[PDB]
Amino acid sequence: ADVEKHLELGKKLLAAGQLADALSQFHAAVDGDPDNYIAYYRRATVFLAMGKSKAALPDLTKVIALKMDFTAARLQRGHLLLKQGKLDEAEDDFKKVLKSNPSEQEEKEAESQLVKADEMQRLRSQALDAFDGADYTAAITFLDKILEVCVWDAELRELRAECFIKEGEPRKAISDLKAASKLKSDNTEAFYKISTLYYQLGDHELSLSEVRECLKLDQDHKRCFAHYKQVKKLNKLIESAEELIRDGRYTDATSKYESVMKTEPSVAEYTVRSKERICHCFSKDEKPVEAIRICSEVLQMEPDNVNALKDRAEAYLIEEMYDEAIQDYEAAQEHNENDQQIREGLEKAQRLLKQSQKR
Repeated sequence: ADVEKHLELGKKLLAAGQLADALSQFHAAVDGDPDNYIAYYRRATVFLAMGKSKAALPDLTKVIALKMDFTAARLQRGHLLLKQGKLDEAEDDFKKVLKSNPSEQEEKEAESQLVKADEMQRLRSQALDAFDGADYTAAITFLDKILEVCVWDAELRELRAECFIKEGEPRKAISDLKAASKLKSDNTEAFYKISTLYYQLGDHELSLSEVRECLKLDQDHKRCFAHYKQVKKLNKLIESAEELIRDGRYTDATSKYESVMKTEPSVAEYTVRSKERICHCFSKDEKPVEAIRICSEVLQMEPDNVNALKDRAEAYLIEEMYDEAIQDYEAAQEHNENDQQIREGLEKAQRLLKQSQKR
């Protein structure tokens, strides 16, 4: 009777669009009578209207537990399961809807959802099959299709991410893993994986804070911890080096980047990036011979590295090799038409050249 009054009010409030207030009434009704099946149903239609399926599901399955013939609630759960990619359980729900005297509308909705589930069910086999056969591009194709419908399927999301890492597309993989993490709570393994991918990418900082998220969920995570110790060190070293170059302490910065390559010799990006900064160090410390040797090395690997070009240029000028200095500025300027810093140096190199040419 208090329950009934709460139920009635909630219906009015729901009809009027006052969702939170409707929710409150249906909560009160459920609390007033924990066995009443419609109370849980009413509350679930409110969560559904808000679009909070995480909250709706337990109430939907409660209703079904209490009232197995309650076709409307089972139809709704079937929808959520299909979206979650729980294909077997979805089909099971839709199929049982068909056999519990559905209204005409419910019958059409369930038949429509059984056609689609069966498509997904077929596509899932093709996706898993292509993956087991190490055909990662075929797999993505199928997963693309599946994930359009099964949008809250965390594991197929992660499987597509695996495809992307294998396909040499780590940034795409990070993105799928991030999306997946928003759908699942147990995220430790995904956070670990993204932190790793950042690491291999050279993004030491994001790698570090990403591994911190892992340790925040589980402090004892052995793999996450072992990697934390590695990035933490590798990251402090780079932070120290950049701090040293800020204060003009070039030989200590060189020394610092030397140990940066020591502590991570496998991942190419850390030597290449370290060499670039060392190239910068020798240049700014006005030590031209060494500057041109290693700025050249960097440039062997990265012919378009603007910083290396500018720094080698600056080193050529000490050596009074004006022709080589301008040629390096021109290469840098080629893709950086508007960069004021390149212009200044090129025009400087040209003034110095003229000076020497005066008679």
